[PDB]
Amino acid sequence: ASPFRLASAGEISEVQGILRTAGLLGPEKRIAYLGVLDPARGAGSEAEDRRFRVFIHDVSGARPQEVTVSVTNGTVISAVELDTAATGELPVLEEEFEVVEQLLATDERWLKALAARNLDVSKVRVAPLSAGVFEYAEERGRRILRGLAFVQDFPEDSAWAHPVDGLVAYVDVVSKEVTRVIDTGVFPVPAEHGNYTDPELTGPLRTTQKPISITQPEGPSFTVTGGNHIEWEKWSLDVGFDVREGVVLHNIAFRDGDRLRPIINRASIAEMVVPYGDPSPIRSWQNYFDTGEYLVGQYANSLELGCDCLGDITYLSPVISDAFGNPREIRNGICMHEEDWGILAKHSDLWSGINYTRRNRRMVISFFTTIGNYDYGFYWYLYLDGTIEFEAKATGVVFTSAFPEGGSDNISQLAPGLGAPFHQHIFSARLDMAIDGFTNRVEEEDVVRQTMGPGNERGNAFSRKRTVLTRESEAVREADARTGRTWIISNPESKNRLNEPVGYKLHAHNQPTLLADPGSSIARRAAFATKDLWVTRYADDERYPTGDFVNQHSGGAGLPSYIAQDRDIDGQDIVVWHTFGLTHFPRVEDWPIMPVDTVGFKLRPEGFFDRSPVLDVPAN
Amino acid sequence: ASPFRLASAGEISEVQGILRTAGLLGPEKRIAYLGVLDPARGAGSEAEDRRFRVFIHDVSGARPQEVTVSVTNGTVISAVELDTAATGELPVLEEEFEVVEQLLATDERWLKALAARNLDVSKVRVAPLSAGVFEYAEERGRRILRGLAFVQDFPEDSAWAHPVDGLVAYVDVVSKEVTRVIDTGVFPVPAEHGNYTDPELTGPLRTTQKPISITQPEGPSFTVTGGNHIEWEKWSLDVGFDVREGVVLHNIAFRDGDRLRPIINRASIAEMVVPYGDPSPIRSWQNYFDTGEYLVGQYANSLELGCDCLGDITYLSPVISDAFGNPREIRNGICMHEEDWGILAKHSDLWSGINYTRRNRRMVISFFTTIGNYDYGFYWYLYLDGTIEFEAKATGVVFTSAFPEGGSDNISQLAPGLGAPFHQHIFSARLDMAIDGFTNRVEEEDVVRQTMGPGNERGNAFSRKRTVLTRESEAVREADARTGRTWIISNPESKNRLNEPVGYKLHAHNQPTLLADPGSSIARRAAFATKDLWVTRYADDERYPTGDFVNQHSGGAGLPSYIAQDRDIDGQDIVVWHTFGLTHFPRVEDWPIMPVDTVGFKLRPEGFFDRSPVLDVPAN
Ligand SMILES: O=CCc1ccccc1
Ligand SMILES: O=CCc1ccccc1
Ligand SMILES: [Cu+2]
Ligand SMILES: [Cu+2]
Ligand code: NA
Ligand code: NA
Ligand code: NA
Ligand code: NA
Repeated sequence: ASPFRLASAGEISEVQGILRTAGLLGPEKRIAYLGVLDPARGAGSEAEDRRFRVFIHDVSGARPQEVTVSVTNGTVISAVELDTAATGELPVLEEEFEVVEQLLATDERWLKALAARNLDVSKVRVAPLSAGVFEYAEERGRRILRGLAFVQDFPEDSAWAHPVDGLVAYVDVVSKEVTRVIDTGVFPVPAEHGNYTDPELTGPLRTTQKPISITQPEGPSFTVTGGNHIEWEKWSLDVGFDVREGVVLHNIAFRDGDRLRPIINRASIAEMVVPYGDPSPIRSWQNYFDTGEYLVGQYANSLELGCDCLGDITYLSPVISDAFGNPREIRNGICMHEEDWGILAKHSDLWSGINYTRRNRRMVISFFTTIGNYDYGFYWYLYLDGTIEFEAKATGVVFTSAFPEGGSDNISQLAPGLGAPFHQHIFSARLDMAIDGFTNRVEEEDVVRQTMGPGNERGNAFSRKRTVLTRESEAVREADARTGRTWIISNPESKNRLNEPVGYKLHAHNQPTLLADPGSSIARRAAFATKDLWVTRYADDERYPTGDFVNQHSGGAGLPSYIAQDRDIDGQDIVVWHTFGLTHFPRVEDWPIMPVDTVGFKLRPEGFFDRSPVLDVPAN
Repeated sequence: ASPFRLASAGEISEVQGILRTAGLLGPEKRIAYLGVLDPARGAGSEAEDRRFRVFIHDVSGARPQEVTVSVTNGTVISAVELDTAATGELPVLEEEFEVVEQLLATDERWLKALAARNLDVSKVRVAPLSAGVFEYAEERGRRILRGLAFVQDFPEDSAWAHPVDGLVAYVDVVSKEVTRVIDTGVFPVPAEHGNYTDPELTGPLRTTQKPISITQPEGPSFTVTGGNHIEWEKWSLDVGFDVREGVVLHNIAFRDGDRLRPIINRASIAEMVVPYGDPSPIRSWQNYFDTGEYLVGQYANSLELGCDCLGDITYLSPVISDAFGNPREIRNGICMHEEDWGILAKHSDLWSGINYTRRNRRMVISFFTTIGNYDYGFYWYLYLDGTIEFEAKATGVVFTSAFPEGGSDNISQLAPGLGAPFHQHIFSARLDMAIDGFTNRVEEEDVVRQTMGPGNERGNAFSRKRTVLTRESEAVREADARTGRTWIISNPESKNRLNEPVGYKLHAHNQPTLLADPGSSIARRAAFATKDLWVTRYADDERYPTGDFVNQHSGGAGLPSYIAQDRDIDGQDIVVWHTFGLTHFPRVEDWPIMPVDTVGFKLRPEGFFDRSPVLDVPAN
């Protein structure tokens, strides 16, 4: 009955039938994106209308289309032809991954470059990399991928250990033309293998690890109803799944006595970008938006009990569309479980004689995605004390190059002749806030140092200041770790028992933002990544910080266009966009497969409750 | 046999006998500190000599003494009389906690102040707070404590809910004189109770939490030999305990193939300070050094299985001295266990078809201490991949005041009439480094942004720079989150297979350092806390960042005095001192007992290994 339920196989099959009957899904068509639309604001009309948004690619060169369909009524709501030179290309199709390698294998320039290196074409894998927008006028309005080559010595070899540097090609995947092959010189192909399951490399496996057994003999503390509605330790929320964003959290609320109090209306990772800092023309164009260009949800892993998720696990298996509109289940794509989280509160009092200890726990909602060499785990955490936390776990295989003789200021050496270019991993969290309702505002809070003098004669005082962000043009903010800068989202019309507005405080990790020159192509296309915090006024069509069509879009779409409207955000329906990321100088220990590194953010209640919300937790 | 073994009851009883026979432990004497000395550098002589350092207080006014004794030989090595006006007072004695309240209860000025407030003297608890050094010339060379009052309505009442503001007293605990009583005006005593075990405040306890069972059916993966030597998943270390510092880690090393490779010679939290930012004369002197003034190890809790430590726990029960030289066991004062820590590494490869997942785990060594209203957990973590992490968990009850009518820039309101002054919690980690041996150096690493132009035509390049710290005068460093600043400790004489110096990278949380005016008394006494990182040349007697006698010391001791020697630290035996802390603006949710908040730091290998060190972890 819930409008926030996961898409079903039957819904997707109906979408397929509707599109087919409307003449929109002929043999030349491919679905590049399909997802359910959220209910519009003011859905208190009980009018169930399940709508789906579809991007339809055409492999014959005809214009792609954006289509909205109602599965409830069986109708096409709207269908628009896209001019991709203007608004951007559609996301990369899984079936195009192989097309780049296949087209290059018959190109005489490519074969000549491989022949000079004595590389057998049958052993050469080509990574299908997004193109961006640079100096090549012939690419405007064409669907381009760029290819970088890696050697596989045998079918189970890790090709990443064998980059073919000095060589890059550009391909038009619709007309099936290789537009350019650039060969800047012969680099030795690094010869050491990177096969992390080869006993020669691992040595004998440890026999010293004894099992850790995590069980719940009475089952878990959370309940799941209607497929995707979670209730856990006063929390309530709906777990959604979208092929672009992955796991999406809806209607996060906390039951405080008799009242269900909303906190966040929608939480998602709405974009991520990996920019490379190597100035070599072989890679200086390389910036991939895993979310906006490739769609991280379609590459979600099936998670194995005992390996990926340990404990008493409840799974969800989301359904997505394939390129022809058939429903495809991602079996066990989402893990949900609770975890012990150490001490919650503790005090032994010298005067009352009372000794008190309580344990903490968290609810975990997670999925793992794989796009080429990189793998990421996305983790949402809910804690007993009202804290909400997100954490990204980055692992997989670092993207490699040759390591030049005489060194490099922009590449680290991992193995003889093997390099790893510097890069960043930058995420955008989109938090459609609803602190006790939709009337919200953001304050920036800084520590204030005070000078010794009158009223502060011993020079010990310090304070803080809060600055209300009142319009979008002043709501683009940067971090300041040295002044302890945080941001508070509050509801000025909802007060705690001390007559102060209820609020939540956002704690950032204060990692560096986008390092590229502000005049660069990537700074224009990933403008969101140049600042730590953006606040916009909610609007139905403002979904992604980069715009709807990221692939080969020339720049400026998304957040910089939204905030130009300079809307009132002081006590309004607002959305917080938080940029956070890792800056990766690869280390030898990252090779041949990288141990997890993490980054994230958290929100803690700030006068939201009238006292500690975990006084009613029992003593274990 | 190990020189790093925990002190035994028999050793402490021998110390007592030696001191007694030497005439040093008469009825007027109290042991204020007793601890075992670490072996001197170059202990490869196998000459076992267990030495103990003792601070001896005299309750009759005679000069205190510092004494070093050899329990192996049964001799006093040295005994020095202390001039406390010059070098500082001895740490606070547990038995002085009650003396402040008892002395005030017979002082006519104190009784007059309580009578005006209609407070029964039998219900008034007095916190025994360290005095610091301010404007009062009569305090120099006297042992002073300052008292702040709290009402207990009944024996099990939380007195912290009932601060008596506007009133402070100073007491000489040796001459037993109340030197000053300051009454700045009547504030209402806040009336709401803060009894977090009262059903009226908690409401009915949750019945929704189902058990989480963590067991190890084959026992834990670590071994303990010689009482305190740990081996776990290639890690080796000794767990020490000192009454001032608490848990101390010695000889941290990692078995890399056939070689035991040292990493850290000694790791400890060598000081912590809690400065208050309230300019009221009632509290503007308030700064307590829990480690240096009160000794956090003597207040370690006995940790309960299933409540404080969950899982298959191995306990240590350290032995300390009481004030008369009798050994006292802290039963179950240290928890040790391993914990699952999620995914270690994961990759599903599109070209090789290999799907690979490994799980992480960490070894946990922890203790919990309670000093008055505050409780802290100290956690050391060792991870499979070579990471070392420290985390402090702060909980307990916030220190309270009245909340003034008309508000405050330096106090937050927690309940009607009840305030909580702003403050910080700042720690100093002392890391006596031994990266592959004692020839170490520190580099500061900053991200380097590059301008678009020749050699960087697309404006994407970024780099990093490393600055070697060569002498102590240039080794006082501050954080810079915006440039991704970290510090690398390396061994220039020990190289990995790529011919690069092996190293470890220190990752700070980049929280604000000491906020007080640089001209203040606390900035002089806690100078370590004004900067994020200090590097000194190792010396036997340079143990604490604040000096040996912190209580009522006038300032400048410790790190600022050490670095004035301007010693060579480029490829030498060096010690890293890292300042890190929390800045606490108390929130309503911190009351009446505070949920845990955390802060810490970590060190990750940086080309220490020749590849990932966890390739030999099995597949679970
Ligand atoms: O993460 C997207 C870039 C990519 C895609 C496929 C193979 C290698 C790299
Ligand atoms: O943490 C040391 C300060 C303190 C000591 C005893 C009671 C309250 C506060
Ligand atoms: Cu990376
Ligand atoms: Cu605090
Ligand atoms: Na355009
Ligand atoms: Na909103
Ligand atoms: Na002095
Ligand atoms: Na050292």
